[PDB]
Formats: sequence, structure tokens, C-alpha cells
Amino acid sequence: ARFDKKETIRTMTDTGLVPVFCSCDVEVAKQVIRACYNGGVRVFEFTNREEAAHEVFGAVSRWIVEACPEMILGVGSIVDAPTASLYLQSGANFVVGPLTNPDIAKVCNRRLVPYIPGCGSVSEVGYAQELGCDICKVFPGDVLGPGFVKALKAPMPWSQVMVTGGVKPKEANLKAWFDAGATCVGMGSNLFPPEAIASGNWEKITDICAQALGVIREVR
Repeated sequence: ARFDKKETIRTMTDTGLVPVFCSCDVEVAKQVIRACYNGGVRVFEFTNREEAAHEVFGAVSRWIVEACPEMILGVGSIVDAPTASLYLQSGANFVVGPLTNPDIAKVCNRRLVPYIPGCGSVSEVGYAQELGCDICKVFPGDVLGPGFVKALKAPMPWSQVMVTGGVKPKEANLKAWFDAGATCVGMGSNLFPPEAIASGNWEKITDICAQALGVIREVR
């Protein structure tokens, strides 16, 4: 359907896992979303990386209302404000990017749509917060590491961080990030082995998602 900022933040916080998938093929995207939904995933991020990716997103967005009615769909890899506006027109419930662009914050704030900008320093986290961003994306996480989140959260306990990059659906990796204070994690390649997609092994996608979500749940 369409979910307001309150539900999106809460659902992201509670599940703690945001799959990150390409906008390649509409039919492949539907299957990945179906497999993730069955695994318990309720927030899903499409990336704006292929040509006319917003057209794939629009098709999936209209289909997902009946197919996976509790899935909250959002867009990632956004670096400019007009493209963020375009996906808001297409039904995006949250906007994520690898960097921070204040113009995007302005356009997202105008519709109370959560903007999750990429941050790579404690100052960048703070400026994003000043812009009204409730969740900041620590990116790339493998570069900054769990210690970055732990160090930031001590003087800035209000901070809520999504970690993306270098997160794995393994218990030792997930424990490290959530013990450090992460609110949710984003994952792409590690949630969908390219082998499993190519052969249509969707139950494998469901299982990895379920297992990762289960580890997050007992960590919390």
C-alpha cells in the first residue's frame, strides 16, 4: 500500500534487516521479494543502478500491494533530489543513498518520507541528524567497522544507524554489529547468492533471510 514514516522506522527497527537488490528484471525482482517476504522480511530496498530502474520499481510497486501487502518498499543509491522525488511519485516509502545530499533531505522531509543518507564520519552522522534524518547509513561498514558504531553511540546515544557493506548473514558478524549498537543492517550479495537466483532456488533465499532475521531477533 503505502506506509508512513512511523511504521517504516518501526518496521526497520524491529526486523533489523534491509535486503538490497538490483532493479534489473521485473519478474526476477518479484521472485526475490516473494522469497524475502516468506522469510519474514518486511522492508526491501531497490537500488537505482540500471537504466530506467524507476520503471522496474514502478511495476513492482503496483504489484506488491496485493502480492506482499506488508512489504515496505524503498529505493537506494540516490545522489540527487529530483530522482528521490521521482521514486516518491512511484511509491517509495524510504530513500537511501551512499552519501549525504541535503537537497534530498529537503525533498523527503516535505512528505515526511524517511531519508537514510550514507555517512562515513561522526560529523557526517551529526549533520544528517541536523537535517532531520532519524536513521543514518554507516557506509561502507566493512571500512569503518563495528567499533565506529560503538564509539559514536557513547556520546551520541540517540543515534540510529543502518550498517551497509561488509555485513554477512552469519551469527558472529551480526552479533558484532548489533552488539555495537546498529539498529538495522543492509545486505545485497550475501542475502542472494548469484547461484541461487540464476537457478531459481528461491527457498534458499527464504532460508538465508529467515536465518539472519532469527539471529537478529535473539540478539535483541
